[PDB]
Amino acid sequence: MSVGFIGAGQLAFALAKGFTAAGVLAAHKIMASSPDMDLATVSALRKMGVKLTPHNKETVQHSDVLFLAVKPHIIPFILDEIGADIEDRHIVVSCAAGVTISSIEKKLSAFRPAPRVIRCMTNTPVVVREGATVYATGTHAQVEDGRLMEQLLSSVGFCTEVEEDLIDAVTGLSGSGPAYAFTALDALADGGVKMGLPRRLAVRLGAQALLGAAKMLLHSEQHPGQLKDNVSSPGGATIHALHVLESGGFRSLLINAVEASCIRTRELQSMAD
Amino acid sequence: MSVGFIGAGQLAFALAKGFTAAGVLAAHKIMASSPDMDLATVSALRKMGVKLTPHNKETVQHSDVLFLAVKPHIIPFILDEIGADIEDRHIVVSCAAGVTISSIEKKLSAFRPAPRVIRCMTNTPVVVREGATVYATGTHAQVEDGRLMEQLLSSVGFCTEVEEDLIDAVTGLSGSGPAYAFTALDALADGGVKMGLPRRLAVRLGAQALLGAAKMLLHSEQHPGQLKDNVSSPGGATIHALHVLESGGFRSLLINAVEASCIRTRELQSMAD
Amino acid sequence: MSVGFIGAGQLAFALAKGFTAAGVLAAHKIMASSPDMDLATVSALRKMGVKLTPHNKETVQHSDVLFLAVKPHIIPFILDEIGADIEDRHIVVSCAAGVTISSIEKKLSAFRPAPRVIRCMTNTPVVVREGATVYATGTHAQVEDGRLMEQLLSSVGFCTEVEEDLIDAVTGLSGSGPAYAFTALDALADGGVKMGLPRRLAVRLGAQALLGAAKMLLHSEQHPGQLKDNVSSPGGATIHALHVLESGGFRSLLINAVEASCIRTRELQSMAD
Amino acid sequence: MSVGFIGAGQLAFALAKGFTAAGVLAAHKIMASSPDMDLATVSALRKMGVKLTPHNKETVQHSDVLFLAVKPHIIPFILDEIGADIEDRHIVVSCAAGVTISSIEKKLSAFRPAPRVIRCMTNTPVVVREGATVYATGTHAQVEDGRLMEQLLSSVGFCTEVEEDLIDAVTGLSGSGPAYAFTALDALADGGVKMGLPRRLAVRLGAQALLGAAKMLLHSEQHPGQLKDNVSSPGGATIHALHVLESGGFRSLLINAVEASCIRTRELQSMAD
Amino acid sequence: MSVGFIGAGQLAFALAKGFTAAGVLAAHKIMASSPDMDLATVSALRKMGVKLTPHNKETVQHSDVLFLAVKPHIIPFILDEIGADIEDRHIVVSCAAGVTISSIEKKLSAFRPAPRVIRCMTNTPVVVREGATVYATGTHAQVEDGRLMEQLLSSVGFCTEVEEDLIDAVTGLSGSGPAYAFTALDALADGGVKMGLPRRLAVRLGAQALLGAAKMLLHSEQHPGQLKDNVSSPGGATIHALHVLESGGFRSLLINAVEASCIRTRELQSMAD
Ligand SMILES: O=C(Cn1cncn1)c1ccc(F)cc1F
Ligand SMILES: O=C(Cn1cncn1)c1ccc(F)cc1F
Ligand SMILES: O=C(Cn1cncn1)c1ccc(F)cc1F
Ligand SMILES: O=C(Cn1cncn1)c1ccc(F)cc1F
Ligand SMILES: O=C(Cn1cncn1)c1ccc(F)cc1F
Repeated sequence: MSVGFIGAGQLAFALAKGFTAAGVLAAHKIMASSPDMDLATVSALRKMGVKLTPHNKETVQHSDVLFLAVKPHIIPFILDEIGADIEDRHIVVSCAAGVTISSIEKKLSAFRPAPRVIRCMTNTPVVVREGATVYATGTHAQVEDGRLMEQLLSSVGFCTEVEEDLIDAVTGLSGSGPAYAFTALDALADGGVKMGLPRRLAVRLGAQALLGAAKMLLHSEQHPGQLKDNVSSPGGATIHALHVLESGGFRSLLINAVEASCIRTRELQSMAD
Repeated sequence: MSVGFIGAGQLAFALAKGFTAAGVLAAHKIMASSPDMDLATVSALRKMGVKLTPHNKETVQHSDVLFLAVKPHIIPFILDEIGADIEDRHIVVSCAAGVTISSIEKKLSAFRPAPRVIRCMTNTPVVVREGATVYATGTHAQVEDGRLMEQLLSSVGFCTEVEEDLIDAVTGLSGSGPAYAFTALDALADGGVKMGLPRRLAVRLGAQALLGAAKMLLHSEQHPGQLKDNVSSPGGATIHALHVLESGGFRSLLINAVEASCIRTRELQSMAD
Repeated sequence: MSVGFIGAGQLAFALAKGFTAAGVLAAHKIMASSPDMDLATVSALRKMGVKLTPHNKETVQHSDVLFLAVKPHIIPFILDEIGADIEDRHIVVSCAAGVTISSIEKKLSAFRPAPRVIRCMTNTPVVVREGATVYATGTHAQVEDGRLMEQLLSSVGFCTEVEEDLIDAVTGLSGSGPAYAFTALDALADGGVKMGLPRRLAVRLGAQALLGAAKMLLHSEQHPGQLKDNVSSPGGATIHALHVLESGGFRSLLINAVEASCIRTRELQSMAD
Repeated sequence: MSVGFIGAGQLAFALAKGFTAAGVLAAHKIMASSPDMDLATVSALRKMGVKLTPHNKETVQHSDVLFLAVKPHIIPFILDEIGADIEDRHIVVSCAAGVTISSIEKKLSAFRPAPRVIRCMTNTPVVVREGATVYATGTHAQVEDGRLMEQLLSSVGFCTEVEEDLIDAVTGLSGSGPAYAFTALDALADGGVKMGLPRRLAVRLGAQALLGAAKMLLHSEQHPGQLKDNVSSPGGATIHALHVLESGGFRSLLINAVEASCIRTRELQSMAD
Repeated sequence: MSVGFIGAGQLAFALAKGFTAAGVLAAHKIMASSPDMDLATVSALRKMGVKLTPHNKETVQHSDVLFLAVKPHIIPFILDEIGADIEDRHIVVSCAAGVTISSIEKKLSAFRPAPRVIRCMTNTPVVVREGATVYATGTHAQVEDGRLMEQLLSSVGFCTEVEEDLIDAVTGLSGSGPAYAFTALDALADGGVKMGLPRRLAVRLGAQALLGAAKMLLHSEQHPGQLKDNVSSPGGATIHALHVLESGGFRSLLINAVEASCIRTRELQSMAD
C-alpha cells in the first residue's frame, strides 16, 4: 500500500512520522508534494526516506491512499489539476477544515463518476502515536474503505468513525485541543517559576501532570468530576486552587474555545461556496 | 523489602496499585492501615493481595519503608503512637502537605536519635504509572535511602530529588495539577457537547488531545509556544480559539492556581506549630 | 420527654412544628420563651398547643431537653439567669452560631460541675421535616445523649454527628443553604416571567425542578456532574444555558457564599471572648 | 393501556422508570425503540422488563400512547416511516424541543386526517416521581386525551396544562432546571470541602438543603423573598453570604440561563421550518 | 585588564558575548565560574574562548574586574568564600537584585577595609550590544572606577550612573523590560497569524516594528505621544487599533508591570536583612 500527501507539509510530516514510527508503512511507500513545505520539514521527510516531488500528478500516480491538506479556496485548482489522474483504486482522504465530502465528490465526479472520498479530522500528536482522529465516509466509499482507514489511523492514536456533521465540533475539541494544552503548559510552568521552580523542572512537572491526569481519565470508568473530587482533600491546597480557577470562569473559557474553533471551521466552509 | 502505608487511603491505594502494576513489589509485601479508607478501596486492596490492618503499630512492625499520609494536625498523634516502634531499619516517607522534615525528625527523635526521614510530593496518576514525584532527603537519611526512594517512585512515573523548600511549589504545580486537568477536561467536553458531540465521545477526544499534547512536549526539545505555533494555520480555527482563551486571561488563571495551591500548603505548615 | 425553647422564636417555631408534625412530641410537652417572638409566631404556637411564657426559668423548670437560640453577646446574661436552675436531668442544646460548647460548659459549670451540652446546627426546612442537622457532643454528654438527639432531630430531616470544628462549615453550606435556594428560586421565576410564564406557574415549576433534582442526587450513587450530563442533548437548550452560567462564574459564587457564611460564624465566635 | 417510546433513550428511560415505580404501568406494557440508546440504559430497560425493538413500526403497533423523542431534523423521516401505522386509537405525545404540534399534525394528516397530538415538556426527576411536566393539546385531541395525559404524568410529578406557546419558556425553567441544580450542588459541595467538610457529607448536606428549601416554598403561601428574610438574622452568617452572591450577579445568571435555554429551543424550531 | 564572572550563567554569557563582540576584551581574558550554567552555555563560552572553572577563588585570582551574579540568600556564602582573596586591585561589580552596596561592603570589609564595590543593573540585550545599564558606585570606589565601568558597559549598550536608590525602579523598567517585549512580540505575531500572515513573517514584522519605533523615539526630540499622533490618520486603521488598546487598559498594565517588578526587588532585599 502506497500513501501520498498533497498540500500542507505540517499534515504530511505528522502522519508520515507517525505511520513510519508505527511500522505500518515503509517510508519509501510514502510520497509528498507541497507548496508551503519549509526547509525543516523538507529535510526531515528526506531523512526519513519519504519521497518528495514538486508535481502533484506524480504523487497521485504513486499513491493508493491520497491525503489532501488543501484549503477550500485552493481545492478547485488542485482537484482540476489532478482530477483526470484519479483512478478506481484511489481513496481520497481530505483533511482541511471547511472542505466537505460533497464538494470533493462533485469536483472529482467531473472526471470519474464514483470517487471514493473520506474526510479526516486528526491532530498533531499522531507524531508520537497519540493522536485523536475521526473520519467520515463519502457516498462511494466501500465499507472496507472505512475499515482500512480506521486500521491505518488507529496505528497513530485513537480513531473512530463519525457522521460528517460532527467534524466541525471535533475540530474545535481535539483538532485545536493540543494548542490549548500547549498554552496551558506554558502558563502552568510560568506559575511554577513564579513560586520558585527552575523553568525546565516546571515544564517537565506540568507536562507529566497533564499526561498522567489524561491517562487516568482514559483508563477510569469515572466521571472527570469524580476524579476531581477524589484528589481534593477538605481545606487543602488543591481545593483552594480550584476556587481561583472557578472565580476566573476557567470552564467557560475552554467552552468558548471549542465553540470559537468549531464556528471558524464553518466560516471557512461558507467561503468555499 | 516490605512497604507499609499509614494515613489517607487515596494516597495508599494509588501507590500500592502503581507499585504492584509495575511489578517492583508483590502485593503481599504491602500493608496498609487507614481510618478514612472507604469500602470500595478497602475491597479493592484486599482483591489485590495487599494486607490490611486497623492498627498502625502492626503496619510499622511489618514495614521497612513506611509511607505516611497524615495531615499536620494529626502528625503529633501518629508519631507519638508509633514513635517507640520505629527501628533503625525504618525509612519514614511523609507525603502530606505542610509537614516538614524538621517536624517529623523532632517528634521521632524523642524516641530514637537518628530517624531516616524523606518527604515525598507525588500525585494520583501513579495509579497508571504516570505520576510526577519529587522527594527531599532528611538529616539522617543515608545516601542509599534517597537512591532507593528514587528507584521505587520512578517505577510509577517521573521522579527526581529536590530541596525541601521547593516542595510547596511542586505541590501547586504537579500535586494539584491533575485536578486542574480534570476540571479542564469536564469543561472541554461541555464545549464539545454544546457544539453537537455526544458526551462520551467528547470526553474521550478531549482526554486524548491532552494526553497527546503532553507527550509531544515531553518528547520535544521545543518550547511549548513553538509547538502551539505549529498547530495553528494563519486565519484558521485554532488561532481563533486561542484568541478567546487569551481574552479571558486563561494563562493568568493557571498561574493563579499554582500560586494559590502553593501558598495554601505554606499556610498548612504555619498551622502545625 | 419535655422540650423547652429559649431565645429566637424562628428556631422555636421551626422545630416545634416539625416535632409535632412528626408525631414524636405532643405540643403541650413543648414550652417556649422568647423576647423577639412576633405576634404571628406567638399566635401560631398557641394554636398548635405549645406552652408560652415570658420567664426563661419556667421553661427550664418545665423542660428536660432545653434548646437555646441565644447569640454570643446575650449568652452570659441567659446562662447566669438560668444556670442555678439547670439540673442533672437537663440536656442543653445550643443552636446559635459562634457559641462554643466550651463557652456554655464554662458558664454553666459555675453552678453545677458536669452540664450536659450539645451543639446543634439545623435549618428552617425542619418545618416540613426535610431539615439538615448536625450535632456535636460536649465533654459531659453521655453517649446516650447523642443517640437521643440524633433520634429526635432525625424525625425532622437528615441528622448526623460531627466534630464541633466542622459546624462553621456546615453553617455555610446547609445552615445558610436554604436562603441561597430562595434567592435562586426568585431569580429563576423572574427568568420564567421574562420568557412569558405567569409568576405563580414560574415559581411552582422552578421549585419543583430544584426539589426533583435534589431528590435525584440524594437517591443516586452518581456524581452531580454525571446527572448534569444526562440532562443535556448535544447542541441542545440545556447546554446552551449551562454555558451562560459558567461564563458568569456561577460555581465560584456558590463557593464564595459557603466560605463567607462559614467565616462569618468564626467572627461571631471571636466576638464572644 | 400500552405505551411506546420512539427516539432518545434518555426520555424513554426516565419515564419508563417513573411510570413503573409509580405502579401505573407494568413494564411489559412498555416498548421502546431507539438509535442512540447506550448499553447501560439498554441493560437497565431490559432488566426492568421493558420490551425493546430496533423497529419503530413495531413500537407503533404495540402502543396506544406513543411518546416521540425525535429532533426536528429527523421528524420528517420518522413520521414518514410510521405515518401509515398510526391508527385512530393512537395518542402521539411529542417531547423534543422545537417540534410543534402543527408540524406533527401536518405530517401525520398526510396519512389519516385527525391525528391526536399532545406536546409534553417534562424533566429527568420523573425518575424519582418528582418531575415537573406541562402539556399542550393539539387540534384533534379529545377532552379525555388531556385528562388521560395529566393523570399519567401526574403519577411521576407535578403536571398541568399550558398553551403551546409557553413550552419554550417552561423548557428554559423546569426542563433545563435540574442541570442548573446539579451544577449548583457540585459547587456548593466544593465550597463545603474548601471549608473543611468531607466531600460525601458536603454533597449530602447541600442536596438536603436544596430539597428542604424547595419543599418549604411549595408548601408555603409566602414569597421566596419572605422566606429568605426569615432565614437571615441581622449581622449573621447567611446575610453575609447573600451579599457575596449579589455582588456576583447571581440572580442575573439564573435569568440568563432560563432565557438562553428558551431562546435555543426557538432556534431549534426555526431549523425545522 | 582581566574580567571574571561568578554566579548566574545567563548574566555571564550575555556580557561575555557582548564584550567580546564589541572588541573591548579578548575572550581568553575572561574567566567564569558557575553552578547553574547549562551544557549549551558551557559549550558556547568554550567556543568563544572564555576560560571556565568550577572554583570561584580561581576566578578571583584571575580577575581585575569581578562581576557577581549571586542572589541575596547566596551572597553571604559567596562573599565568605572569596572575601580573603579580594585584593586592592579588585573592583567588585554586583548585578543581582536585592543586594545593596552596603551589604557587600560590610561583608567584604571583614577581610580588607576598603573594598571597591559597584552595583550594576543591566539586561540581556547586552548580548547584541543594545543593553540598558545603570550603575551606582560604592563608598571606596575611586572616581576612575566609575569611568572605567561606564566605558566597559557603554560598549554593549546605553550606560549611565545613577543613585543606588533608583536601581530597584530601573530593574522594573529596563531590567524586566525585555521580557515584556518578548511577551508583546509573541502576542503581536499571534495577531498577525489570526489575520492571515505566516508565523515566521509575523514575528519578523512585529520585531522590526518594535525595533524601528524604539529607534525613532531614541533619535527624536519628540514626546512619544507626538510620535503616536504622527502615525494615526483621521478615521484610519491605527487610531481604530489604539482605541481597542485603550479599552483594555493597556497603559495601566505596563505601569502595573514596572511597579510589580520594582516592588518584588524590594521584597528580595528585605529577605536578606
Ligand atoms: O494542515 C492541516 C489542515 N490544513 C490543510 N490545509 C490547511 N490546513 C493539519 C495539519 C496537521 C494535522 F494534524 C491536522 C491538520 F488538519
Ligand atoms: O492524601 C494525600 C496527602 N494527605 C495526607 N493526609 C491528607 N492528605 C495524597 C494522596 C494522593 C497523592 F497522590 C498525594 C497525596 F499527597
Ligand atoms: O435563629 C437561629 C440561630 N440563632 C440564635 N440566635 C440568633 N440566631 C436559627 C433559627 C432557625 C434555624 F433552623 C436554625 C437556627 F440556627
Ligand atoms: O431527550 C429528550 C428530548 N429530546 C428528544 N430528542 C432529543 N431530545 C428528553 C429527555 C428526558 C427528559 F426528561 C425530557 C426530554 F425532553
Ligand atoms: O541573573 C541575573 C541577576 N541574578 C543574579 N543572581 C540571580 N539573578 C541577570 C542576568 C542577566 C542580565 F542581563 C541581568 C541580570 F541581572
